[PDB]
Amino acid sequence: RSLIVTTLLEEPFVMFRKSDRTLYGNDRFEGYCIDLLKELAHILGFSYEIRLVEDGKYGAQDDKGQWNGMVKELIDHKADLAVAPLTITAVREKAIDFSKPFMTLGVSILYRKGTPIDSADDLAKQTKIEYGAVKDGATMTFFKKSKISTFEKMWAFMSSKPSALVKNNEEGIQRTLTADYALLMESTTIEYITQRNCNLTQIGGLIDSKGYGIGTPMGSPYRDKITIAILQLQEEDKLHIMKEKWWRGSGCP
Amino acid sequence: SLIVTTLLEEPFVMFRKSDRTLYGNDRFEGYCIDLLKELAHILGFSYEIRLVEDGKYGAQDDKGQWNGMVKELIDHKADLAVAPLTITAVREKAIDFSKPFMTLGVSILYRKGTPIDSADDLAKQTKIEYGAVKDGATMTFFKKSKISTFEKMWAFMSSKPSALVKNNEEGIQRTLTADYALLMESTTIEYITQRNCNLTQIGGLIDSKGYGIGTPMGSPYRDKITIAILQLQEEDKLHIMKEKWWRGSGCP
Ligand SMILES: O=S1(=O)NCN(C2CC2)c2ccc(F)cc21
Ligand SMILES: O=S1(=O)NCN(C2CC2)c2ccc(F)cc21
Ligand SMILES: C=C(C)[C@H]1CN[C@H](C(=O)O)[C@H]1CC(=O)O
Ligand SMILES: C=C(C)[C@H]1CN[C@H](C(=O)O)[C@H]1CC(=O)O
Ligand SMILES: [Cl-]
Ligand SMILES: [Cl-]
Ligand SMILES: [Cl-]
Ligand SMILES: [Zn+2]
Ligand SMILES: [Zn+2]
Ligand SMILES: [Zn+2]
Ligand SMILES: [Zn+2]
Repeated sequence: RSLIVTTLLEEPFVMFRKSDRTLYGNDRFEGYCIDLLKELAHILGFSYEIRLVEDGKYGAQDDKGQWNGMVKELIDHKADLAVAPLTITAVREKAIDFSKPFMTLGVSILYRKGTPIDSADDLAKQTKIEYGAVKDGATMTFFKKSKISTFEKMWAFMSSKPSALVKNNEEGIQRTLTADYALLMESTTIEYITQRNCNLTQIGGLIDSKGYGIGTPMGSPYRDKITIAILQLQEEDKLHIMKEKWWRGSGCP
Repeated sequence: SLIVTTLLEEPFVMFRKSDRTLYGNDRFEGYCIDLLKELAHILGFSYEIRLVEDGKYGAQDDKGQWNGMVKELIDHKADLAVAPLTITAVREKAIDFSKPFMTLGVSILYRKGTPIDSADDLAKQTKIEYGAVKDGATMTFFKKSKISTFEKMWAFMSSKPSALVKNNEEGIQRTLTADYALLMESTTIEYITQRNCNLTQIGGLIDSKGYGIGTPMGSPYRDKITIAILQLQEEDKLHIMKEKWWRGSGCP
C-alpha cells in the first residue's frame, strides 16, 4: 500500500516541473518539499502518490469548528501525509499529528525599500500605509487571537477592510508592488523574494518563533518515524543543503 | 502527582538562594521551573521535582543502556523531564519529546579579539584546542558526524582527553584559563556572554535544534504538553519567560 500525500503549489516548496515530455504521477513536481518527500521515502522505505488538494487551502476552521484544505484531508483519513509549508499551530495540532519541524520561521513584514518604517509597531500607529496577510492563514489567525496591544490594533485594521486580506501569497506580493501596502508574511518566503525582487525587503525582525511540520492524521504511526527521519536529516546537514538549494537566487545588492 | 526529573543548570533550574532551609519544590527556581508551573496549571497536575541521581542528561553506553534523565524516563521512574534536554534523533528513538520550547544551535565560546572566525578555522589549525562537554548532545554530534570538517574535529577532541570537559562550568573556565574554544549550545552562550565580557560567540550556529520536554515513550502527556507549549509561544509567554532569566550586567 502506497501513502497518499496531499500538498499545494508554493514556491519554492512544490512546483510544476517543465519538460518536453508529458509528465505523469509524482514526476510532475519539484521543489524543497518534493526533495524532502523523496528523502523521507528513502529513509522510511515507502512509496507514495502526490495529490494537489482540491480546494487549494492549507487548513482553517470555520465558526462551527469544521476544517478545510489539507488539514481536513488528514482528519477525514483522505491522505496519509501533508508535505507542504504547513505552519505548526496549537489549533492545528489539536486536530492532526504534526511531525517535529523541518524548517524554522517567524512572522515578519514584506514591504518596499527606502521607508523609515522599522517595526510592526510603526505600521500600527499610522493609517496611510495599509497592511494585511493571507486570509485564513496561520499569520492572520495569529493576529486575530493575539493579545499584544500592537497586534490587537493591527487586527482591528485588517478585519475592518476586507480587501486588506489577500487570497494567497502571490496576490499579497503583487499588492506590495502596486500599492502602498505591507504584507505580514512568514520569514522563509520573505527571504525567498527579497533575494529575487530587489524592490522588496524585510521590515523589523521576527515577531514569533514557529516551524513547518509534516501533517499526519491523529494517531498515525508515520508521525514519529518522520520526526526521527527529519532529525537525522537535520543532524546530517541535509535540511541545510536542500534549503540552500532552492532559496539561492541571483541575490540583491 | 507526576514525578519530574531535572538537573542543576544555569539558568534553567537553580537552587533558590535563601537563609532558611528550603524543602520540596521550593528549593528550585529558573526558566524550566517557571515553565513547569505554567504547564502544571494549564494541564492541571501536581508534581514533585527530583534531581536525577547520576547528574546526567542522557547518553548511551557500550551495551546500549541509557543514563541520566533519559534512562529515568525509560524505566518509568519519572513522568516528565523538564531541563535543557536537546532534541536529537538518537534520544527521540528512546523517549517521546514534546515540541521545542526553545531554539538553539551549536556554536563556539572563545575569547574576544582572537582570529578564529568559525569551526572550520578551528579544524584547519591545531595550536588552539577545542572541545565540548563529555557525553553531551554536542559531543555525540561530532562523534557520529560524517561531515569532513566535523570528522576532523572529533579526531582532535578524542585524541587529547583534556579536550572534553565534565560540565559547562568547567568548560567556561577552560576558555577563561587556556587557549581553548568550547563547542557550546547558543542559548547558554547568550547567557554567559552577557555576564562575562571576556567571552564571545565565534561564528554563527552550526546546526538547528531545540529543547523539548521529555516523557516516556507512549506517554499521554506528550501531546498535552506539546499543545500547551504551542499556546505558550503564540501568547508570547515564552518570550517573556526567557527575557526574565537571561539577565546579566551586560557587555558592550
Ligand atoms: O511550533 S514549535 O514546535 N514550538 C514553538 N517553538 C518555540 C519558540 C521555541 C518552535 C520554534 C521553532 C520551530 F521550528 C518549531 C517550534
Ligand atoms: O529538533 S527539531 O524539532 N527538528 C529539527 N529542527 C529543524 C531545523 C529546522 C528544529 C529547529 C528548531 C527547534 F526548536 C527544533 C527543531
Ligand atoms: C502560503 C500560504 C498561504 C501558507 C504557508 N504557511 C501558512 C499556513 O500554513 O497557514 C500560510 C502563510 C501565512 O499564513 O502567512
Ligand atoms: C549542560 C549540558 C551538559 C547539556 C544541556 N543540553 C545538552 C544535552 O541535552 O545533552 C548539553 C550541552 C551540550 O551537549 O553541548
Ligand atoms: Cl512532536
Ligand atoms: Cl533530590
Ligand atoms: Cl527560542
Ligand atoms: Zn551547512
Ligand atoms: Zn551551506
Ligand atoms: Zn509504567
Ligand atoms: Zn514579547
